Amino acid sequence: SVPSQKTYQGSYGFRLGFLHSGTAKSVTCTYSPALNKLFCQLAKTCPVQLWVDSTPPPGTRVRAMAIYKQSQHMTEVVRRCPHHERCSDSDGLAPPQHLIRVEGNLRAEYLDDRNTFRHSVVVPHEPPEVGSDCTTIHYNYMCYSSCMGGMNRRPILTIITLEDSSGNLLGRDSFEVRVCACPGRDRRTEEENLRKK
Ligand SMILES: [Zn+2]
Repeated sequence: SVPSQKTYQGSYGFRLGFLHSGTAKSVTCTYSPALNKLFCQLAKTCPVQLWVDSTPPPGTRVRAMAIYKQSQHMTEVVRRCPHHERCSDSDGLAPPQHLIRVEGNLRAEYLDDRNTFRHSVVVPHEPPEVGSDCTTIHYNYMCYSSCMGGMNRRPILTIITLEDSSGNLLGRDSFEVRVCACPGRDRRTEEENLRKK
């Protein structure tokens, strides 16, 4: 009833990486290592790097799923709010209820789990291109953390799982996400709150 969030590099040394985008007021996506928390604007590109020590087999996939971070909300499916699920902003592939989309990957598949009702988006894992040391998935988050009737100010985590062709676990990593109007200011504020604490 609750997806695991335990970090697990597995046999391939799987882990995420994030760009260093800074905290200017204009920044649209920024990652705080101190908080393990991505701050992003609504529906903007969030680059998430996938790092491995060795190449996983053909047919490996990479799944993203959101859960509520607070234990008392963890059994509730994270979904878009009653406004955004009805705003007809379909990309033609993502169901309108799904918070997390993958940008620019026609092989993305969106799952409504028939048992847990949780949403996820999964893409094939690809080896890095020539001259690159990792691959990158571009995610979009389609509601604000503050959306009433949806996340409703509750923090979420994104869990990224590396899976084999059957969906079995090969690796797992995760990060908190805040979807907000001013990620740069919010990252600065939360890092300051962490330093003061
Ligand atoms: Zn919303």
